[PDB]
Amino acid sequence: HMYHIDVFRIPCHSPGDTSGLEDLIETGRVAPADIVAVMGKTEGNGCVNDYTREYATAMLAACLGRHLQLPPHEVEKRVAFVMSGGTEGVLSPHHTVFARRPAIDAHRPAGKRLTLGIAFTRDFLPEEIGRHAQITETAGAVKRAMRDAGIASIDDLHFVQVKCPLLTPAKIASARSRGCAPVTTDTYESMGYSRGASALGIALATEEVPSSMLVDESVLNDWSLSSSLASASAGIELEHNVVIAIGMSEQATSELVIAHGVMSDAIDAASVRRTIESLGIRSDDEMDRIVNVFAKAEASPDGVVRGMRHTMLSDSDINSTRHARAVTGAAIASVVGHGMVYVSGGAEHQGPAGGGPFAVIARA
Amino acid sequence: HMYHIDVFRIPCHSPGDTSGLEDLIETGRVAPADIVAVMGKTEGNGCVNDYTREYATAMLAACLGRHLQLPPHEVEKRVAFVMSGGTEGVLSPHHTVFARRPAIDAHRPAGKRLTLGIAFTRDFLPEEIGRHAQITETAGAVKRAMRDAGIASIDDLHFVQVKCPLLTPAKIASARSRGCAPVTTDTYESMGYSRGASALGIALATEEVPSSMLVDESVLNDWSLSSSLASASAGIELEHNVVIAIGMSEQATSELVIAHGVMSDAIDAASVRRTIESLGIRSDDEMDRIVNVFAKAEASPDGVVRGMRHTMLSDSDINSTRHARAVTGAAIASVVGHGMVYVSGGAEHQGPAGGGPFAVIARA
Amino acid sequence: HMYHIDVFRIPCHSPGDTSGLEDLIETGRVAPADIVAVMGKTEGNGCVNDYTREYATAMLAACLGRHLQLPPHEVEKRVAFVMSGGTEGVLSPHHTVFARRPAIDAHRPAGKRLTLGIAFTRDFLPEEIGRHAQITETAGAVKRAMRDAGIASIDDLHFVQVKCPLLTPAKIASARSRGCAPVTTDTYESMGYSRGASALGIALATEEVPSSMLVDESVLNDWSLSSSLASASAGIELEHNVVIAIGMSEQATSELVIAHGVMSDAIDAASVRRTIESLGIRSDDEMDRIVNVFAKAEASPDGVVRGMRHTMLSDSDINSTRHARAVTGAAIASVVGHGMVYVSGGAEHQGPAGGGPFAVIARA
Amino acid sequence: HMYHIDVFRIPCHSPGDTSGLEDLIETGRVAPADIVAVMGKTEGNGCVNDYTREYATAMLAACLGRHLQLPPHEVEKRVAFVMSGGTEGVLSPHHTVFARRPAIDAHRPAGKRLTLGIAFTRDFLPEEIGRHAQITETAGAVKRAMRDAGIASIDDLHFVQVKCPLLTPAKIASARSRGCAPVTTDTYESMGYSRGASALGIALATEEVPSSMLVDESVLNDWSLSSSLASASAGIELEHNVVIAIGMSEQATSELVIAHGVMSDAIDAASVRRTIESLGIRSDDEMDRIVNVFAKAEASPDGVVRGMRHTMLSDSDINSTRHARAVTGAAIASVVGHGMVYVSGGAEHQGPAGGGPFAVIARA
Ligand SMILES: [Mg+2]
Ligand SMILES: [Mg+2]
Ligand SMILES: [Mg+2]
Ligand SMILES: [Mg+2]
Repeated sequence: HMYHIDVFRIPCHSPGDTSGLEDLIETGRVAPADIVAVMGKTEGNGCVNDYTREYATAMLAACLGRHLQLPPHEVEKRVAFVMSGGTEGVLSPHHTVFARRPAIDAHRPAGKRLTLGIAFTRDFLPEEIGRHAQITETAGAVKRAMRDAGIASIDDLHFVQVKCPLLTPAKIASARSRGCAPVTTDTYESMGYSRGASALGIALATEEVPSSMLVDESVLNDWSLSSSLASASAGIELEHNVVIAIGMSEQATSELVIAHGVMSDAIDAASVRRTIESLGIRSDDEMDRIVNVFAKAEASPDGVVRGMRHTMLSDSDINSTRHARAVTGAAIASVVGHGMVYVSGGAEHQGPAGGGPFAVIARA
Repeated sequence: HMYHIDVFRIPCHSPGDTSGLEDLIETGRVAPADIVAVMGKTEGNGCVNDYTREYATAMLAACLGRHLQLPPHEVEKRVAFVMSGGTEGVLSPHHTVFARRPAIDAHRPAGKRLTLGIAFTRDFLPEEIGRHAQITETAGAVKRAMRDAGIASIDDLHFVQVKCPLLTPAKIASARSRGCAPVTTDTYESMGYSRGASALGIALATEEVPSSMLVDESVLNDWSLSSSLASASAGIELEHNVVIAIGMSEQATSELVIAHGVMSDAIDAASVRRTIESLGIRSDDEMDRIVNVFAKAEASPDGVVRGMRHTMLSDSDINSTRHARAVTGAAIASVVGHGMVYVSGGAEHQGPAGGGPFAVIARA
Repeated sequence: HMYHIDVFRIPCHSPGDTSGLEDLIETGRVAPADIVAVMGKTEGNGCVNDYTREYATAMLAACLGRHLQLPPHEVEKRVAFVMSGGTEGVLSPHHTVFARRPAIDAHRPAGKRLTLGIAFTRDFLPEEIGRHAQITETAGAVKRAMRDAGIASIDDLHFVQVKCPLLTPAKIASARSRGCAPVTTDTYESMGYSRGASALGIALATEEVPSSMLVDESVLNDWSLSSSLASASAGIELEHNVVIAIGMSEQATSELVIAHGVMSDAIDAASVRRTIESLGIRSDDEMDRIVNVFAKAEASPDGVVRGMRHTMLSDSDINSTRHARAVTGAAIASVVGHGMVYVSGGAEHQGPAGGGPFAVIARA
Repeated sequence: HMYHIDVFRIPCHSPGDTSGLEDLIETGRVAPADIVAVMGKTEGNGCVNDYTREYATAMLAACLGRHLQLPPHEVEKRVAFVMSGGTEGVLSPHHTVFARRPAIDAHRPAGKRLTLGIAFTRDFLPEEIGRHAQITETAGAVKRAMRDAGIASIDDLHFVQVKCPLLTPAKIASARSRGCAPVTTDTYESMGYSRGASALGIALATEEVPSSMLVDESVLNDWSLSSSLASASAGIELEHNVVIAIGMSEQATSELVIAHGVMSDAIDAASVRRTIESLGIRSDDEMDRIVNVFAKAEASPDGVVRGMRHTMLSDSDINSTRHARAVTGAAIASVVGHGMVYVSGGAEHQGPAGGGPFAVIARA
């Protein structure tokens, strides 16, 4: 488990656009067989009926499938695809492509460097979403991803991305047909339950929350339970959980590092600046050292931001995660200089209530 | 309890428009002091952040307050205001004004005529919404309204309209502060719980459902529990339930009658036609005998309509009640010839699952 | 130009679902090489940022590309793909697959039978959308499609479907870079201009409107100019026009016929019934003879439906075409018994203002 | 023209909430008769069908009408009501109340202080919206407001707020009935034309743009024409323009000052910080000296922000002004510490294209 990790941020002109990926392959900057993960922001609504996520995955998988002579559905078992919908405000649609090669023999860099690992859970029954089985299967996968990454301790883990399912009327009906009530009958609400249970699974694996407290009733109820490393995104496009663990290793030769922090609320640009500063990026001209920023955002569940009422949870036209992405995307863009950053909404049990974890990948 | 009921359908050019009501008063067609209820369709989204409902009520109450020399808030205790938001598709914003006078001392033939009565519940605590207290307080109010209407038996009851509250983040927080979790933390979902509990309250009062089955867990879970007379509408503009009971009486002298039926699903125009036909209205040129139609509509919770998948419960841009109003508004309009009809979304425990009750008021 | 046409309506569980098409191929009901057109309803918003249309096309093209050993982009030059987004209310997502074979030698059926032909225009410059070039290139394509169909006269033409482009900010900027103002700077409005110019192109080819009147200024301004056969759908997924001409021929051996009519407004179910009746379908049990219904719907541009104000053109949350599809989908569903029908919004110069053309394909 | 201006920022729990205003009156902090303007942020969609703006005005006017013994409609001729809808992201609904008294007869130091003046135009015909008449009538009103404010020169003018009308289907039909086509047939687009023409009117009055260039065709086409002081907001609730001119005067005794600047784009928090700094506010604990911030925001019409594509003008679910308010609200909140600030969307001819003017009122 000694690797060289490459990370590329590539613009997308639309959800099905693979021209940027093709360019990386054609110019020899990446080998198709080395790609281990793709984290995307796609311009659908990021909620239940967002098929831009599935479409992006389909086109990426087809693209790599051609180069590898594999069917797309096989590529999806090989590569961790995490498509986060919703690019509101200044958020600019893009992919972050992660490639993994054996570590360079020429030993060795001056400190720890970027490493990455992936894992998958089994498919979940509808009645398991938002509940114990999702928590525990996720925890297992997180540990597997950490091992796959060669991450020696929790101190060297900086970001855990999870893609998770949601409920549809068909799945709700299937659940009821077996005499099992699902966690909710509202499809939008189901996304929060899925994200939350997945995030608690991360907290379990990382020992940030003791196992004793992770009863079904705690999901979306107990705000004090969280992982400071967790980034969960729900979608209609899958029935299982996909896990990407990102961290640092002595054995890695990557020309990249990662640092993480937590935004105390949706407008906490100060925390983002502090983390960027910690990576030695201390002027606006040094911002180009950042490969990407990955952040969680949410509508504060108490209905207020720094003492002032917000409307994000009472707005029946625009769902709360859409508002939250718009806000945090803008806050982060005001720091780094543009909106081509990964911002994902719904931060249930991810960082503080009303806040969320974030990570920054930068040139070493 | 011997009345003459007048019913007027008046167009609104916007939510605050009282010009039509003023015209009825100025031309002597109605006396302000005789008005007992107003049922409106207002052109907000009909969901959580729809303030067109409150605005319409405020302007109507101010209008009548001037004529009666009362403060608006006093008028609201005197008159049952039920503002149902959401006028999608061909739905045309309007008010239906109900006026009550002592029965007229003159000959009328054999045959029952339109009667109406109103009632109010106490304010509900946030934690009571969607639960036992809402069910039982509603049941009490329904019986009071029936008595107020002079409705002798359940057979002579044709429509029970209820306006009910919903949850906001502030109310959810208040509930939690007393150690009582609310029925849901999703503000949109709370509207369904409120409507559903209120409708079961109606079912209790009318003996359509036995009291034994009305446990909290049955709300939104047990589809087989319903009232065939119930029409419930949730709103941000009130903390209590408002009840209007509409029916028929031998002692009433109204030049109007009412009949009711049930739509088996959102496109069951056939049932609406059958009820209209039962009132002696057969041809298209006899449709002008209808004063108004009042109908409940909903997205079929099994996710299908007559065997075909629908998207109304998986659409994160347009909420299910907006879709349902559009559909049933169109179905009804295709029969009666226009969209100036009362169609209200979310028919939890109101008629069949996926369907809803409706009533027709017509010239005698 | 003597054909046998097969038409299949197949449900979709999501935009990328090709399982139904595969089933038709696997059971020998259709040969991949015989498929000439697919008309789909996909569950995106049907407006500017609907990528469900492109996704559906991509997956269908990939599916057929495998069977034909062709790249998907080649399949799109061979098969006319028309994906109409927006499945509001009871509208059920589906594809209608059209296959064409040489006429059966066993001559010959008792009257004219279903025939079909296709054509494509060149790509349009952004500044050509909504204008003369789009009108005239469309007219050319319509005549080519009619010839391809073996349609002898205009009397035997029953439906002309066109898929057309729209404007994005990038296209608007490109136009301005050449010193040419586009027809509009509003991306949503551009869809109506594209549909309208395309529809007038149809009217030109069919001689329903004289060429003298088709100046640029008439597009979206002169309501009296229209085609009673035209069905136009705009989308982000293409830069050219795709044309499908559907009609009747003596030379065709298809076990199918087509009839067309016009809805005078969005709730004119009566006209739909009349056309269905003309095909010998005269009871509810005979409705299963209908393969599909294809209809245009729109928000009445005068702001009223049968004398009553509507809100479809003043609603900033839900665009007018979404409302219109919900309404007409419901009206038609109330007749045929379900919502798995092709209903497309925005009927500029298509039938009467506020109305639209429709066609019914039924078993002979 | 020698005044003392008081400015109060008061939270609103809903659009009709006047409890905060009542509190200011009851505690003697403001006299009802001294109120000259109210600028509000209301939680409707801020677009065409937002009646929260009218509702807020109605309730404020009714509140003050009671204290002044005037009918509400008379209060609206006395007080400049500017209600800007749309409070997306962290934007917190509130009113800013402006009161004017004769200059206080006491010592104050050297240095200009806050002054304010108001004006109204005549009602506009639908066909005048977005055109010459709106431009020139606005210019007249701006000069009148400046005079009313006692603003000696353009150098002492810091903010010009204008409320302006929009088009509805009824108004479009009325225009066409007189043979005058309106500037657009899209109701949403009409808001931009109204704002733009109004802003150019401000530019005319302030000599930032020469009269020669202000032809009808320049509206929304020529991005190089703008006012750096203009803040225009369109609404359904009025048919005329309302003007508030805010500036500085030697003759004013207000315990307040104002400064203005321009955001180069929607995420230009740096410019906001610079202006705040110029008022002697440097640290986070000095931010409480700011009474309010008033800012214009818009979706960059070239479709990019700092070189990266944005989706705000291609999003058919969420209109561009909603996105823009969310973004700039967040950017500003990240500086001042909360979202209870006036942010208004659609900055056509207001500051740079993609940017907008802003002003800050702070304690002297
Ligand atoms: Mg959180
Ligand atoms: Mg029901
Ligand atoms: Mg038409
Ligand atoms: Mg600007």
